[PDB]
Parts: sequence; structure tokens; C-alpha cells
Amino acid sequence: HHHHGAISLISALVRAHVDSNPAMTSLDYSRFQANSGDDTQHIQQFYDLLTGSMEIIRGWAEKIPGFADLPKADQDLLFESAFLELFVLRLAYRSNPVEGKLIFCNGVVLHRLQCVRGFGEWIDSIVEFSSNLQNMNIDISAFSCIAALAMVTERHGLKEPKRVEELQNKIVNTLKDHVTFNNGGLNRPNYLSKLLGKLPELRTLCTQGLQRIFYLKLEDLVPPPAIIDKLFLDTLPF
Amino acid sequence: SLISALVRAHVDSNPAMTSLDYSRFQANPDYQMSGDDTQHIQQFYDLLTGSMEIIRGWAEKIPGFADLPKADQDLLFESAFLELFVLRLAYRSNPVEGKLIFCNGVVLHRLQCVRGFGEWIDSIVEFSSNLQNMNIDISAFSCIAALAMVTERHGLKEPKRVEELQNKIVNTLKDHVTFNNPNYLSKLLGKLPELRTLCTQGLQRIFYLKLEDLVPPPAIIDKLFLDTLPF
Ligand SMILES: *SCCNC(=O)COc1ccc(Cl)c(Cl)c1
Ligand SMILES: [Cl-]
Ligand SMILES: [Cl-]
Ligand SMILES: [Cl-]
Ligand SMILES: [Cl-]
Ligand SMILES: [Cl-]
Ligand SMILES: [Cl-]
Ligand SMILES: [Cl-]
Repeated sequence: HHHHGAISLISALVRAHVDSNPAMTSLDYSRFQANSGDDTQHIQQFYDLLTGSMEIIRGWAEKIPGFADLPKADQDLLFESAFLELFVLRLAYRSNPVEGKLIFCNGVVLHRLQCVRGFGEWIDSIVEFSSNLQNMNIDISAFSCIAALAMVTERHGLKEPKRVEELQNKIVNTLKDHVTFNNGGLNRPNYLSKLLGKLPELRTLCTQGLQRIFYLKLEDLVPPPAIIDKLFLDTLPF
Repeated sequence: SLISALVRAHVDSNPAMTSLDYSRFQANPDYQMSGDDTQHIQQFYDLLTGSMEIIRGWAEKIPGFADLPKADQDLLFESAFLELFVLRLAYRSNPVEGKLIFCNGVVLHRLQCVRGFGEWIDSIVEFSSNLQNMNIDISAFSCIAALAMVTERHGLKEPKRVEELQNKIVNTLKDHVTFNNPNYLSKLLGKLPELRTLCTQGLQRIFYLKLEDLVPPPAIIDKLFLDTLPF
């Protein structure tokens, strides 16, 4: 059986994920090197990879059912306080952690060693989380709800926290329906609990990214673009 | 009498070297990294806020500071507090014995400090040994501490009254080095840039604790953290 609206919801969530992801069949290995340059170039690349995904991740956000119906202030805070979380999660799902290949949403493929000078040791945690994520063998339907749950959660400063809460419960309900239906009606309480357990791991992982942005901002070798600053200020807690 | 006024302002806002407080001190490493993280983070905040009342009284006892517009007095204080907190701690402490001595006389071992201060305390101790190897007398330190707060800022109301106060302090410092000591003044005044870099390590630590949200900073620490972020 299925919740009412569960099939149409999870279908729209899968379409949102597929439409906002890079063509694996036609990716870009132009700068890929398995085994350097100045610091300013690597930091600028770090900023540029973050910025380029912002517009794509918000396009994915606008294709979640009911997300557009929220107030714009709620849409902005939800998207902003979840951007790095979505950036990390979608990068960890997309990448090849065994080969150290980081695959970004514009299709650019870079090796883990090519990213350490921009990302810092934060790239080592992203690779580790990617292996753990991929070891769970999460299909696209279950991933698409987990991705939407990373954004549709409670945040301080929401104007109408119910529609968020009401949308979040519907996403949880259709993730449960899928896990049960896919397994032939047999519930999987372990896979689900481990699946939802990846959201706090992702939140912890994206504080490491905020510390990296704060570090680069204070040392002031390459100032962040204005939109990285706005991302930083609008999401500082309390 | 200006440098004597700065020396007395330092002496009055600092614990008498014989009235040290070992009530919290612990030499045994088994007990130096004990207890929950909450009381360790809270003690970290409490030492920071406990130094605000002390450094503020030290600033008011600097000749001419109180004669500035208080909007400038607050901008000067609230933008050098962490630098002053670290500089006075590094000058007060016993880095070779691993003893950090705070402005209330409380003595804590370095290993008692890592749970709250984090990695930051190692860099503080390193800076503390480098500072004391210069054997800066109390007269030159009182000038240097004042110069950490009486300096260039964006948004002051009479910035050249601060500058004229600043250069009065610089001139008497140079007069002191002349009478008493290529000189250590170049590396001494260079310790203020190195202090600033050490201060931004402290902001990283407070930023981390804010993100962890185990014990959120008090409003006063949160305000001054937010007020020194470069946008
Ligand atoms: S880095 C320049 C030194 N002084 C300051 O930053 C202002 O004093 C502060 C700064 C940050 C925090 Cl959290 C406090 Cl409590 C005081
Ligand atoms: Cl796309
Ligand atoms: Cl995919
Ligand atoms: Cl691959
Ligand atoms: Cl949830
Ligand atoms: Cl389904
Ligand atoms: Cl559940
Ligand atoms: Cl100077």
C-alpha cells in the first residue's frame, strides 16, 4: 500500500534530482590528474565550485512540490541554511570515492589531491562520508527524499514552520512507503534508521566547511564573493 | 609621568604576583583533562567575561582615553579586547612550567586548558615563550598593551585624537628604550601583528563552539565575536 500522494511526490523528487545533475555520459576530465599551482588559483576554484552549484541547487529546490508555495523568506532561509549540506550530499553521491574522483554538478572531474589546497582537509571528510554513503547502496528514489529532507527541516527564523513540517512529514512518509514497497512489502527498520541517520552526519560534516570558509575569510588571501559572505552571515546560529 | 601612569594602570589591573590562586590548579595530568565538556567550555567563557571588567578598568586608567568620545572608547575597547586578553595573559603566564595565569590570579595548567580553549592554547603558550624571551620590562609592556588598543580603526569619530594619543605613547616608549636599552623595539612592535593573527585563531575557536551549540556563548561574547567579523 501507499500514502495518498506518495507516488506523485517521490516521482517529482526523483525528477528534481535527475534534472539538476551532471551528464555522466558527457563529463569533463580536462583538468583531472591523479598524481603545483599558486594558492590564489586553488582558493578561487574552491569559491567557483561552490558558487556554480548554488544556482543549480536552487533550481532543484524550486522543483520540490510545495516548496514554491512557501513564503520567499522561508524559501531563502531553507535553501541557504542547507546549501552546503546539499552541496556535500550531492557531491558524495555523485563521486567515486574508491578512485578519489570528485565529480561536481557542472560535470568537472577533479582528483582528491587536486582539491586539498582549496577545500583543506575537509575534502578528506567528504571522501570518507562518500564511501559510507555509497556502501549503503541507496537507490535514487530513497536518495531524492533524503536530499529533500536535508533542506525541508526546522530552522530558527521560519515564518510558517508547519508547511515545512507538513511537507517534511510527507517526504518521510513516502520514503517509508518506498523502502517497504521496494523490499516486497517487508519493512527495513535498520536501513531507514541508518538512512535518516545520515542527515546529522551531513550537518556535522558541513560545519567543517563553514570553518574552512571562515578560515579563508580571516587570512584574506582571496576574499570570498559577496554571495559566499551572505551565505555565511544569514546562517550563523542564534 | 605618562609612562608611569601606564605602568600603574597595568599594575592595578593585574594580580599581585604573590597573591596567586591555585584553588583550581592541578599538576597531575590524570585530573587536568577531567569532567564533562560543558564545564570546560563554561570556564572558558567565564575567564573571557571575567577579563572584560578588568581590561575596561585598565583602559579607563589610560590618560586621555576617558577624554575621548565614548562611542570611540567602546569601539577601541570592543575591537582590541581579545588581543588585550591574550597579550596580558602571555605576559603574565609561566610558559616554561605550562602555567597560565589569568587576571584574577587563577593559575591553570596548559593541559587543563585544551578542553575549553582548544588547540588555541598551544599557540598562546608558544607566543608566551617568544614574548618573555625578549625580557620586556613592565614599562615597555604597559606602552605596548596600550598601543594594541589605541590604534587605527574604521568608524572612529575623532581618529586623529586617537592618533595623537597613540603617538604620545609611541614617543615615550621610544624614550624608555633610549634611556634603558638596531634595538628590540622593531621586533617588539612586530609582536602586535603576530598578536592579531593569534586573536583570529580565538575567533575560530568561538566560531566552532557556536556551531557545536553544546554551550552557546553568552550574549557579551557573542556580541563582540559578531562585532569583529569583517562582514
Ligand atoms: S582580533 C582583534 C582583537 N580584539 C577583538 O577582536 C575584540 O574583542 C573580542 C573579540 C571577539 C570576542 Cl568573542 C570577544 Cl569576547 C572579544
Ligand atoms: Cl544541470
Ligand atoms: Cl545521480
Ligand atoms: Cl566513475
Ligand atoms: Cl527528519
Ligand atoms: Cl515508491
Ligand atoms: Cl522513523
Ligand atoms: Cl605602532
